[PDB]
Amino acid sequence: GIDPFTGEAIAKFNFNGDTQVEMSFRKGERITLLRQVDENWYEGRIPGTSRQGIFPITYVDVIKRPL
Repeated sequence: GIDPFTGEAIAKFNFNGDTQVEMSFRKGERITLLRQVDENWYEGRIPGTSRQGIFPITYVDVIKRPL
């Protein structure tokens, strides 16, 4: 995201979020990484949209980690 403390990732694969906290996306989307919340999950959002939530790290190519 524009805040340099946030990170950036590109989705490698489609991700369907099954629960209300998850954020679905398709392969190729750019995602702002807000925080790595455990060994397998990020919290993130897609700027320009209201889309926000958690997703698994295995679905994205992390370009820049949050600070």
